[PDB]
Amino acid sequence: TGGNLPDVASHYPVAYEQTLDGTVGFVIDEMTPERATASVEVTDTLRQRWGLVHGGAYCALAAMLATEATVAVVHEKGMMAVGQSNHTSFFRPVKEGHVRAEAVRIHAGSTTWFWDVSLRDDAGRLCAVSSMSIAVRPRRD
Amino acid sequence: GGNLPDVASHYPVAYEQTLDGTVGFVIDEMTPERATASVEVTDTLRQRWGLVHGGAYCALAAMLATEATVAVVHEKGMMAVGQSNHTSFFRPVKEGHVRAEAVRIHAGSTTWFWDVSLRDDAGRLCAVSSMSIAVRPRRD
Amino acid sequence: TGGNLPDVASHYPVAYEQTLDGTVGFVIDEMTPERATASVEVTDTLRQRWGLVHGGAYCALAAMLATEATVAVVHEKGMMAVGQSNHTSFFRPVKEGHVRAEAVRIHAGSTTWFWDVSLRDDAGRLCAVSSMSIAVRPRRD
Amino acid sequence: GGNLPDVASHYPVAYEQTLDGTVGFVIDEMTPERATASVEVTDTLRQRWGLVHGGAYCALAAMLATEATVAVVHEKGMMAVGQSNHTSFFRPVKEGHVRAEAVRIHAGSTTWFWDVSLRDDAGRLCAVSSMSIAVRPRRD
Ligand SMILES: CC(C)(COP(=O)(O)OP(=O)(O)OC[C@H]1O[C@@H](n2cnc3c(N)ncnc32)[C@H](O)[C@@H]1OP(=O)(O)O)[C@@H](O)C(=O)NCCC(=O)NCCSCC(=O)c1ccc(O)cc1
Ligand SMILES: CC(C)(COP(=O)(O)OP(=O)(O)OC[C@H]1O[C@@H](n2cnc3c(N)ncnc32)[C@H](O)[C@@H]1OP(=O)(O)O)[C@@H](O)C(=O)NCCC(=O)NCCSCC(=O)c1ccc(O)cc1
Ligand SMILES: CC(C)(COP(=O)(O)OP(=O)(O)OC[C@H]1O[C@@H](n2cnc3c(N)ncnc32)[C@H](O)[C@@H]1OP(=O)(O)O)[C@@H](O)C(=O)NCCC(=O)NCCSCC(=O)c1ccc(O)cc1
Ligand SMILES: CC(C)(COP(=O)(O)OP(=O)(O)OC[C@H]1O[C@@H](n2cnc3c(N)ncnc32)[C@H](O)[C@@H]1OP(=O)(O)O)[C@@H](O)C(=O)NCCC(=O)NCCSCC(=O)c1ccc(O)cc1
Repeated sequence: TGGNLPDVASHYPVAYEQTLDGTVGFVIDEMTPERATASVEVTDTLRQRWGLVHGGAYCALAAMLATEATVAVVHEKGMMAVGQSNHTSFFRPVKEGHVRAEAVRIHAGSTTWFWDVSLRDDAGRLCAVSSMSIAVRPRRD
Repeated sequence: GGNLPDVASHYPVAYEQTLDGTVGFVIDEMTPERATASVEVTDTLRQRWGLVHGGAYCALAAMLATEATVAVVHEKGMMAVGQSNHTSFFRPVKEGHVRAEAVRIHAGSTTWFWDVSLRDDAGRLCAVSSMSIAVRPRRD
Repeated sequence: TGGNLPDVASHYPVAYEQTLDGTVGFVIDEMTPERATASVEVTDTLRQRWGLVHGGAYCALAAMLATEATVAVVHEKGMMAVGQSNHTSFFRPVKEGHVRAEAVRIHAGSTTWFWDVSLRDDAGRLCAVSSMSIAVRPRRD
Repeated sequence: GGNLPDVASHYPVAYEQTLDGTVGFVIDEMTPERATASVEVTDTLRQRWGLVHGGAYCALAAMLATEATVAVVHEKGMMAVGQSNHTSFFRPVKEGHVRAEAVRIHAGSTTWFWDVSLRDDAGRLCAVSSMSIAVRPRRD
């Protein structure tokens, strides 16, 4: 699968290379039911005009990583998972190198899963944290 | 260039190469208390399941709120940056546009706070995103 | 009903005057399905040791007001409503007088309702805002 | 008096009369990077349905995070106050205790950020509450 997203269905409405994710280059490294990690190389496509990594990039990386780590478990159970809320706090700017994300599952309820995502730069500093609440619902189709 | 506020003579990254230029955000109106922006939905704004990406609502809110604060404080020697964002997703968007309206609710000496509503073509509320914006002295 | 909370059941596990709400003195003024208002007189019981209204008081008032405004609609439909998340931002301290809250319903989904609560002082200044997400689930008993 | 940090000679409100003294919060450990507190559940901490009040988790997180920051910055001429709190409720608590553990995750010059886990007697995670704490020069 492109970007290493979990391969859980035969076809997807939008190919990975055309999505926001494939455009900026998000890649999943490890993925388990309780923990997943992903990273992205910073290029201008991830920056805003003042030269820092965009606020939206940290949110998008957290959202994809936490939701897909959820999809990877629940999809075969006949469920979908979508992001329901995201709370992100920005501690230090990233200007270049990579952003690495580590998502840790802190609650798995029957309707809601909750993941804490830490976003670090190449020196290992904590630049942002992003909490994701993921809704889990029976598939429609 | 997106109609972002033109406050400086040079910018490190050109608008068309930024995340904002890549997905196509454009500012429509901008005043100190209220700003609006919009974007057409294309695959670049979607995730693999075909819905507008969670990141895209957050990106829009953050650019709009922060640049609407830049518009006011830059000429005063201040920089403005997003410090936190809280986004809640009520209804997905599949196609058409996403239209954002940011309303300034607090303007403190060190922090401004904006509420950003994000609506689809039918005018339905699809997400809200609160942005807290830190305002600090420019570093020379 | 004590504090003017919606009267939706014959008996409640804890009487109003013994609850956190009745202890600090929260009172509901208006209540509709899309809008509710409440207030509280500030006394030391609502303050922290440095003399300001406690952070917890703004959250508690928002949580009670948004959840009960939800209970008032859904209870007779056989549902319960509980607070699922709360995000509060504090703009200006309140030292005395009253805190008045106005909750406005911004989304009513089939599993989740979302209320924005503004908290003002007696001069009408906006001192805090508190977003409440309320989960709505079938009753257990 | 709750074991709060004793940083000043006089406090405007005595601990037993504060919201914190009224519901019974007590600090157990406090270091610059980590603090713990607990409270017994009584009706005063509950809402009318018999569950611990949403406000009670938020109150606990906010007092603990802020006072753990006071402990460090007060002697440096700074005051600390809660600037935002985000609390998510995973499982209700009906009786027993609520035990809070606050871990400092960022300590910036103007903002500190703490994550506070709130657990019941069985040690289950019932809520988490992130606290952002503004740190500013004391006003004389
Ligand atoms: C928000 C805040 C300024 C608060 O500061 P703090 O908690 O007191 O932390 P502190 O001030 O100790 O600084 C930590 C790092 O902040 C940076 N910083 C702090 N103050 C300043 C300043 N006055 N000038 C420049 N950098 C600063 C600096 O990198 C610092 O490290 P150091 O160089 O001092 O070692 C700091 O945490 C921070 O800079 N966070 C990152 C903000 C960020 O990166 N947000 C996302 C990007 S801007 C939002 C956005 O998406 C956008 C999009 C499009 C668009 O067109 C415009 C904006
Ligand atoms: C979260 C929730 C499911 C909760 O539902 P609710 O608050 O109870 O609202 P309700 O169920 O009344 O539904 C409102 C709308 O949600 C949709 N919805 C609700 N349940 C379902 C379901 N089981 N299946 C499909 N759609 C549903 C539906 O569109 C509905 O409108 P209608 O067609 O029923 O009129 C609904 O609010 C919602 O869908 N919010 C939008 C979720 C969203 O779009 N999040 C962001 C995108 S997914 C996160 C992400 O960024 C990501 C990125 C990359 C990647 O690879 C994976 C994910
Ligand atoms: C957080 C912040 C300091 C950020 O400031 P800002 O966004 O730049 O706004 P600005 O600085 O323009 O000031 C607005 C108001 O803030 C207050 N303020 C701001 N800076 C200061 C300062 N250095 N010293 C004293 N007051 C200040 C002041 O009242 C101001 O109005 P004015 O007198 O200047 O007209 C300001 O918004 C604020 O004070 N918010 C209220 C904080 C609050 O009330 N939080 C809850 C109480 S403390 C958290 C807690 O629950 C706790 C519980 C138990 C316990 O034992 C300890 C703590
Ligand atoms: C929000 C939610 C219902 C979502 O469920 P989820 O994330 O899918 O988790 P799941 O459904 O797996 O359930 C976990 C636990 O929640 C409880 N729960 C879930 N569904 C139900 C239900 N339909 N009925 C009763 N309890 C339920 C149950 O305790 C469960 O454990 P178990 O007994 O099933 O092992 C669950 O996370 C939860 O209950 N969180 C706690 C809610 C809470 O305690 N909020 C604060 C208090 S209510 C807000 C308030 O402050 C207020 C104040 C004054 C006032 O007058 C009114 C309200």
